[PDB]
Amino acid sequence: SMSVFAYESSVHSTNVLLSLNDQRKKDVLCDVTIFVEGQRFRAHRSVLAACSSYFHSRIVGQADGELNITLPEEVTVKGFEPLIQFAYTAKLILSKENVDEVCKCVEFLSVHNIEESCFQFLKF
Amino acid sequence: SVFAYESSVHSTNVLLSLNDQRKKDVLCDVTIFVEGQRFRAHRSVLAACSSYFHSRIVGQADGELNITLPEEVTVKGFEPLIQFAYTAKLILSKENVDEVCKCVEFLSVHNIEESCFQFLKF
Repeated sequence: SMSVFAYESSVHSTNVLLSLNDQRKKDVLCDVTIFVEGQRFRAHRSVLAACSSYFHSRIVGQADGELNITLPEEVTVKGFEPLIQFAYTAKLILSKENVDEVCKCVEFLSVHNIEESCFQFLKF
Repeated sequence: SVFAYESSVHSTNVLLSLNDQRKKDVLCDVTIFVEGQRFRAHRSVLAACSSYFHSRIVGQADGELNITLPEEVTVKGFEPLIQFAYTAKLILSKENVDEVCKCVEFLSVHNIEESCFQFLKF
């Protein structure tokens, strides 16, 4: 019973994610370092938790300062890098060289599994 | 690119999760005091959305950050904007329109002309 005028922006969530990706790439305002085959990746724990049940479990209730997470040897840079890029851009690209590793990393880090999707194109 | 997937919902889903964290006060890293009332957020999101906050966030220490907004900023005007930041929806009302318009200017590079919404007061 109060008059209201509401705006829903179709660009805002995309624009926030673009800004979070720029922070990640330029290593500013991030708060977690992920070690993958010993190589350093920077991210925001809030975004990793939103995007991966594996990371969420390693992030709940941790200390307030910089956090370090080491992923085990099952996770390669080849399979992980396309996925952190999907988390921050909404776009996932798989190459002939990395498709197997990425599929393995999706299953390892998330509740999803893309093997059966990729399998549908095996014959043509 | 043997396979390429583009998700039209992913950015919305990440923002939904950030909003849930904000409201439940988990995985946040900045407190904002507005008329003394406590709000929680992620400095990364505030810096992405507000030039005022960005200037008060970059280069600060890694631990918890605390920002006190001055008396110019009212809860009435600020709360609809933090809600827009975290949800992409801005609700203007008869009661809040002038204050929200003032806080937009105060906090960001944008402007909303209050004169264009005075019909909310009819």
